Amino acid sequence: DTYAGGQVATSSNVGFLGSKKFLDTPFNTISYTDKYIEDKQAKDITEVIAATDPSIYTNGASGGWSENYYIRGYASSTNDMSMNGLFGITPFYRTSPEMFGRVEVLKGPSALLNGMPPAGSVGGTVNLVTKYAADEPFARLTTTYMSDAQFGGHVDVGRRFGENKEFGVRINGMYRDGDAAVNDQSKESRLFSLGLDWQGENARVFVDAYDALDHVDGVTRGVNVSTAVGIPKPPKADTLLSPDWGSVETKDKGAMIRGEYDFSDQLMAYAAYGQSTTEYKYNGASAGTITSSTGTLSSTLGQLAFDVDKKSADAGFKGKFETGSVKHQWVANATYYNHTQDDYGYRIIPGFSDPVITNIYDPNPNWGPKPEFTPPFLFHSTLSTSSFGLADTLSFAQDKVQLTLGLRHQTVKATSSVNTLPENAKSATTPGVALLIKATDKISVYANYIEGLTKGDQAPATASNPGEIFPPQKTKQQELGLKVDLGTFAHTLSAFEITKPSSYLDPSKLVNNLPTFVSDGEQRNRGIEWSFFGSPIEHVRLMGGFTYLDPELTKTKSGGNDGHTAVAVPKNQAKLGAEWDTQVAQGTLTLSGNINAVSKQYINAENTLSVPGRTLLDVGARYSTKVEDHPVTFRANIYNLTNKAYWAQPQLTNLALGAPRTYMLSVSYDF
Amino acid sequence: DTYAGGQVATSSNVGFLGSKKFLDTPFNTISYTDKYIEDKQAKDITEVIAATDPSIYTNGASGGWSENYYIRGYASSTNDMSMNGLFGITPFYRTSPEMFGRVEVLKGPSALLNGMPPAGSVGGTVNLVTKYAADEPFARLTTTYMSDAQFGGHVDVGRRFGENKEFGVRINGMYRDGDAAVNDQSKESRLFSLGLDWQGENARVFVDAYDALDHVDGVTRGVNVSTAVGIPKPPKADTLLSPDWGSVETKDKGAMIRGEYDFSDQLMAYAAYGQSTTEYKYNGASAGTITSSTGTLSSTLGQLAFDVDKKSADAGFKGKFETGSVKHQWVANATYYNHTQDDYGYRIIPGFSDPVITNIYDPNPNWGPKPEFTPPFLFHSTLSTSSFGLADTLSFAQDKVQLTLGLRHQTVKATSSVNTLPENAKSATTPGVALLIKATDKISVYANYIEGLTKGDQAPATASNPGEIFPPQKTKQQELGLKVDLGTFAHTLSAFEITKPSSYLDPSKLVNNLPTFVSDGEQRNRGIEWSFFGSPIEHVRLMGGFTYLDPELTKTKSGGNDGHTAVAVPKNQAKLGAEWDTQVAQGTLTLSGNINAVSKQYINAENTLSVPGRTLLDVGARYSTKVEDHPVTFRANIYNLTNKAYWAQPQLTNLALGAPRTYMLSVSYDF
Amino acid sequence: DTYAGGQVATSSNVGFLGSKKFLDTPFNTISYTDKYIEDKQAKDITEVIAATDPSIYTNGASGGWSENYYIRGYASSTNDMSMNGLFGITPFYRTSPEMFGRVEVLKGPSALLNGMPPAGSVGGTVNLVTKYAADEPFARLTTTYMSDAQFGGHVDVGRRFGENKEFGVRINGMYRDGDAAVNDQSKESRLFSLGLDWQGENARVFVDAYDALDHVDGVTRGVNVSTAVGIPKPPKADTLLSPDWGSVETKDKGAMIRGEYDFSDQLMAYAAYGQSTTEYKYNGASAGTITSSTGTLSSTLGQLAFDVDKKSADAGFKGKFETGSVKHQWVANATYYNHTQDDYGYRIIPGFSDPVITNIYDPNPNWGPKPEFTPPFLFHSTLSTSSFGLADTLSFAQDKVQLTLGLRHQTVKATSSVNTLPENAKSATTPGVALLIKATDKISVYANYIEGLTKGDQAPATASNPGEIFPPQKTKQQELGLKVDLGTFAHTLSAFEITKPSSYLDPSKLVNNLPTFVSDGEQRNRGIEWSFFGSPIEHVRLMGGFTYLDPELTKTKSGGNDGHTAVAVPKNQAKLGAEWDTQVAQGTLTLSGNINAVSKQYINAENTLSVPGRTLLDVGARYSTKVEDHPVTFRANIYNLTNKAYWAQPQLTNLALGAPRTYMLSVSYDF
Repeated sequence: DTYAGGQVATSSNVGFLGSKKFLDTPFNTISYTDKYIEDKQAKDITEVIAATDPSIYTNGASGGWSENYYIRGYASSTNDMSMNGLFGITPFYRTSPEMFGRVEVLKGPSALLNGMPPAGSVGGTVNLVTKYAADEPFARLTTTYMSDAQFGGHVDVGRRFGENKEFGVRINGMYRDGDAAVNDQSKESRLFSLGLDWQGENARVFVDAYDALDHVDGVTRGVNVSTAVGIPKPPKADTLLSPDWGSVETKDKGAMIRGEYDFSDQLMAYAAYGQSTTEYKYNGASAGTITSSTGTLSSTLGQLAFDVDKKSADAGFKGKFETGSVKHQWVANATYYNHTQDDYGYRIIPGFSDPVITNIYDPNPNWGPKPEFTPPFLFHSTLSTSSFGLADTLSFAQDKVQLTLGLRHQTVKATSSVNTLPENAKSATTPGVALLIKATDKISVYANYIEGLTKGDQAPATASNPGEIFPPQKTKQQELGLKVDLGTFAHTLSAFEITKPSSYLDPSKLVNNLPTFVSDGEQRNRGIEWSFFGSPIEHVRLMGGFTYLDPELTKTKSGGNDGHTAVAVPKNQAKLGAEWDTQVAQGTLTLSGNINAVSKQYINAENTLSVPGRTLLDVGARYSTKVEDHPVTFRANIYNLTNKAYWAQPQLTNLALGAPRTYMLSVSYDF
Repeated sequence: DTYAGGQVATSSNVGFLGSKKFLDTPFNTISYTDKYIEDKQAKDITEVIAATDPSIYTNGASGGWSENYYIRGYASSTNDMSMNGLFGITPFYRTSPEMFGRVEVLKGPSALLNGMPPAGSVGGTVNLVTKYAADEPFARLTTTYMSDAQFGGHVDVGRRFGENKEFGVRINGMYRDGDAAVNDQSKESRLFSLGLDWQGENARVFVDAYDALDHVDGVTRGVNVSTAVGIPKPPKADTLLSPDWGSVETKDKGAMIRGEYDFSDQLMAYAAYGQSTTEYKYNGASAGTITSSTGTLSSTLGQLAFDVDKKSADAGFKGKFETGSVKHQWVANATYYNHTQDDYGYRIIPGFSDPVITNIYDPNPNWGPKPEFTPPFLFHSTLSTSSFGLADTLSFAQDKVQLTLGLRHQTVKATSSVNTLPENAKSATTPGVALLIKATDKISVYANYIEGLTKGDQAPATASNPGEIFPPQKTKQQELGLKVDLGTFAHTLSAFEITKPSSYLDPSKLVNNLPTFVSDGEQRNRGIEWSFFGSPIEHVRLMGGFTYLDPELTKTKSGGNDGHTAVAVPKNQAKLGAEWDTQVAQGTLTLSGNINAVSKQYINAENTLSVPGRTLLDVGARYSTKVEDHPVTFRANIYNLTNKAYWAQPQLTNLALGAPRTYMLSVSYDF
Repeated sequence: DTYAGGQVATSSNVGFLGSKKFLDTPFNTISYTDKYIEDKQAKDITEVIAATDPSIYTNGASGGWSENYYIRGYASSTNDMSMNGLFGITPFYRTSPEMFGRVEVLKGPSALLNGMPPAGSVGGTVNLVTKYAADEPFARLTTTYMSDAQFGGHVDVGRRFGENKEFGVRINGMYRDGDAAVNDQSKESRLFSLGLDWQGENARVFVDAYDALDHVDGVTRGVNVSTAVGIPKPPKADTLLSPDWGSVETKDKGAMIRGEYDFSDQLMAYAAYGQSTTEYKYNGASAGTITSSTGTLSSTLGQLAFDVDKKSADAGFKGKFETGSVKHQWVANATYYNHTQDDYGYRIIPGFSDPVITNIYDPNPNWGPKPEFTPPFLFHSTLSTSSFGLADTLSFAQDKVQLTLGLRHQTVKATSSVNTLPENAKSATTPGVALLIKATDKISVYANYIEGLTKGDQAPATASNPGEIFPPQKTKQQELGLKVDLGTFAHTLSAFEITKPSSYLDPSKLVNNLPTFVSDGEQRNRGIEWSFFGSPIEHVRLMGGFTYLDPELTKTKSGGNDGHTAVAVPKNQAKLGAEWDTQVAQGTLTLSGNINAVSKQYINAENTLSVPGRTLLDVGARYSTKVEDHPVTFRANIYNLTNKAYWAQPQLTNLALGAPRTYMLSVSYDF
């Protein structure tokens, strides 16, 4: 199932259409292997999916309170990742990748395929495929270092049981802690995971469970800027511009079960259920504001905690039949997601309401005393979603022409203990259509129309349409593409247009002489993408590509920012990762390099503040051998080799510094 | 005509004496190949000629408004380079070397050979030999990167035409743009060149034309220091100490034609004609001054633009005959150069006359707003030069003794539309003599006497001799040397004394109670040079040397600085470039290193300010292979790999920082 | 005598017990070869012994006025090294290792074996074994570079003479000079050494002499901190926090002779005599004090010079006898050491009495003018020590059980020309016992009890017991260990407890209503050490280990700091140095890496100030080949490759910055 090079897989999960090969998939998809994850020494999902993919963008900060990435120029929430196709299971804000065999990306919205995930983001879907036991007993220990002083280890063990190895047990354990590459920042991660499976004659069961901890001392919050003051030059890249005493901690625990039942070679049922809990806590700056061009920083302090309990389910049937010369491959499913949440916080900490005044260039800032962590209860909230979907792929000529049609009906309801307005469920129906034509055994041409959904907002009691809750809001994509598999090297070329609506109270629009809450806002992202992966020549691997994006705010409240460029994202990206192997003694030496080049980004929707493009370099070396026939692999990587200091836009604040030059070492041994 | 290693050629153009071999040339000469240029990833001529040559010195700044180098301890102006032996064609201030097959240096003055080039510099002559089409059709594409974010490409394509391939067309095109290695500095270069030739039975014609752009944003101008304040420690090497908004742009366009006609095997005529235009624009600091030992910098702003139209010609006869046992090879020529120029500028920019105050160590200097570029017309100027030269080389004893004798008459006139003083042409006659003895077929001993000319200065209205224009001023060299070609490795050892006059207003010589303008000043440069090139053992290349230079101010105004050491140049240099090849899979891996070690330099003629010596290291790797039988070469270079911060003296200001650690990558493919 | 890998030897000198093998030595011992020394490009003894040994700690500053290291958590003075077993010969404060064949370490105190060395330090003994002529004539030249601009060379030549090569001459000469890796620091070293030997039938003579110079401009003195102000973040690693004009120079000259006479195979005599002189001069800061969290530094200036003339001797007998099945090997000796010293200095320099005020973060501090060096004579002083010792090693059960017993009687007297208090000799008697069991041919278990001695302090005139001189003070060790020699790889596991007394004025213990001077203080170091060396698989070398140390202040003045952790030393260390060889062309390429990880250290005995742990990385490459059958080796090393900035505790002041990233190159050629 692995492509030449061993770092990319040949198939991925296409939502409820299930597993499909590269040349059969009328969507821009990529699937990274666990070998790739270990080769990058990836510490989070971003470090897997953003490194070579020009359609993914991260601000690249070290030690933030979550991962942050865009796909096709739109936010793709960490909340919205799937685990083996099921949403609401994965860690809330950051995921260390040790428990995954594959990390899959499907670019653009996918409501027909996947329904509406909990945060309603539309950029793309990240699907994490868990590890299960291979046939041969397996035990691998890996030790890790990351500068300045973060040490860790990871154990991965598998074995199968029973007369026909019908049972599997796969366990991963990981711990790392210590000072990171940013001053006064330390990063602690912990994971324990279990992947269990039973393979029956007609039936199969897969069970996954994990317990995770993510903790950052000296967490990065980022800083705000104004047009009056402007953006000063970035301090050196290892500067921490949030309180040294600030910290974030997230505990995630999840479990899921999937069953499959083969009625025949033409019909199968499946059911999946899962639950997870998240406990988040944050004590630190709510925002730092740069109040002078000389680097004065005024930081207000805040505290936040929330606890959320999630449950999710997805069940259905898949079948196939041939009528005349036409093959039908169909799927029908029903999905459910529910969460209950409690929020706690201080906007103003009692006794700590004065801002802390520092300077961003000070080598020795005084962040003052740490406020005790005691945020009071604010409100209880719930979210409930359900869907049911149907799709059919009609094919002829041995699958060389494939037309997919489907619909999904989606419902959503939200509640909050402090909302006084009506709370009602709302629904929408979302279609999709895709066409794929195989020009040759190597070339597929495809097109799709598909939507993304986002929970509707609620009009205030003051509106002409008072208290109206909008139905799920449709993001719309059209895409045309071309895929070429030359054998050991593969290309994808695609062009897309995606429109995403937004809602606001508009006093320019009266009904009954009252302001109307409208869904009249729009962002439109047009893009063209050329990407590639594999081995173009023997002993060489290349992954990367080029994108041009036009992310336009086409319609904004009062028209003030109409035609402006969306914030945060660059219009242009070029990424290339290369590896070259040489046989030396009794093993393989690999040298690697990465270049990541982006153009400028706007910091505000007025487009009066921006930060420039930047190009980052990475280099690495790997040595793979056997010691007494035991596989051993040594890895060394330097990220941000030039130690470029740059501003980029995180969530919730205007700017954060990009990660500094970072050294990583690992050694693995197979018992 | 390539020496072992492929990086140095075995002959060069010895002004109007034409092409001569290494062991037949009674001057210290070196010629670099286009292979060497590509191997260094040279971006300008300095990066070719300074890297390994201990008789050439550069201050080594990144993104200056021109190149800056000394030869034998005297300035050698960028204005004074020749193209295929003709002056006034090459780019005015910086030349990217993609259109040249050779870059040739002749060390020391050469007025007999070359006449007086436009800026009257005397250190040495740099001759750029253009590319013409080889017999086999040729196409090479190269992609380039230079840190942080400069990307570019270069196409080189040649083909010959006609039944006997008597016509050739060679085209180069190059573009690169983006952030350089210095903070807030970006470099843009563009070149399009055409090399055309026709080879007849008794005649030959060569045509060359190019269009070039050089543009730097965040141009480095340098800073001034005083004895009262002193020289502070250098900021980190990637600091820009000129306005971040400052920029320079030079557009150069040139064309030349050379024709030769063979009357017989004993007589030939030749003629060369060319023209060029330069359009220069600068908006930035005119100088920074360090006004405190805390690092306070006061930067006055200025603007300059000039447009210059140049024409140039060189025509003559060459012949040979024998008288008894003596062979004669003689040449007679006439040369002409004319330019017209318009200057525009502000010494004091309206609204920007106050200097911008920063600190050299600040990470966030405030350079203020960028002034609009509207410099008014100042004056029209012209420069005209002409010469008539004669030389004969007499050969005795089967060409083992070669005596060259010659003289040249040189005229020069300058005008300015705002000069009120008389304008008159002035002339001088400059002789030369050189003797070469071939001790063996491998060993040559040589001596020369030769001069360099510089336009005479004009006495100011305040002098006893007001408005007097001095004739062209004679720099005088005597040299003794030894050359040894061992086969695949060669040595040169030479010793020289060069005296250069200077003119000034002298209050110690009163005539009618007024100071007299005199041509009494002198600098005397004495030196010893040992250098070498080639392959001293299999799979190794080695090029470099050692120099000692004693650049003394022997006569100065009022005797105040008599016996002091000249500014800017080091007394000691040691340079070594090494390469080592080894077979790796199906290709050749080359590892390279360079060291460049110099001693201290004085910053003022009083010798009360100095900067220390520094040692710079470079490393590189190259991999040459084939992909489907197409030659491919990968190149990686790190210059200033330790990222040493150092001051050195540029033109017009006292100090500028040396270039920081800089990464360069390239990939070439032959079609 | 060399272990697998060539970097460690299989035996070492165990004080007067003489040469013993690894598995026969009931002490934790290691001996490094001259090959290891050249492989590290070690510039001093610290760079040999601390790199991989987790029981040795250095603060790691560049260009201090001496080396500074701890063994088993106690100071081990540079003054206390032996040369071929003799104390008082080696350079006083820093030793460049070019003249040594072996650098041996014995961990923990060793008074029975070694007596009391001149500074009375107890952490361990470093024994430097000089080079003598091998049988085959030898001549090696090595050139060196160290960043930024330090160049040097080293010649090593040997030849033997006489019909049976019974005479040997071995000469080393080394010079290096230039700018080092710290800002405004330059390092000059010089050495000339001679090793002569005569091998007779029943007698042998060895003579050694050397003349050395160590000079640092921009010497690092370190800085003081208070609890009121605290420890600010370290400036960048290449910062010099002492005067740029400050300098230190030490000249050391030494010579020794050793003679042996074999009366029979059961009895031998030996005698060793030596002398040395040291001339020390220091002009610079006496201390800098950090007086604000903004980085304000107040430096007082001082001058010190001292001259010391040393003489030393060690003579005895060794023999063997048997009592039944028990073999006896015994030794008896007498030792002597005397020095005379003159001290000169200013505590307050006339004209320079005001402190110099700088800031630690200033890139351009103003250190003011350099005071002339004229320190006046202060006082004459002397130190005299003598001992007599006896030991027997009883070997039972075919040498599988080896019991060593002995005692030594030690005397010491000090004088000073400005002391008015009484001056009297004092004595002590010190036992030692060690047991070694060879469990197999590969495995040894051992235990020891042994002491270290330090000259007693003298009670001040203010005490109840004024002028009382305490006898030599007993440091006491118990140790248990395990050694395993697997063949080409070896392990040591040891545990120790060492108590060291200290003396102070106790205000709680009144005699005649006055405080009493007592020898009641104690530090107790408990530790566990796991270390290893050799070649665990072909083409790989690995050296390093892990230690846990508990250095507790068990008894302190007034009980104030009882139970606190001792200053300066970390509780945890992990070190690993690895090398990997592969054939490239006609030679061997070695890649090397080192990691050095330590935990936090306390800065004061109150344990209210500390500095964090740090982890340092080093890398290197070596290429060994032949050119025309002459051995040539190229070496490249980068130390502190991440350029980590850290504080650690030097001698006499609270803090000093660790050495920055440092580049080293060398090339050797064998004639």
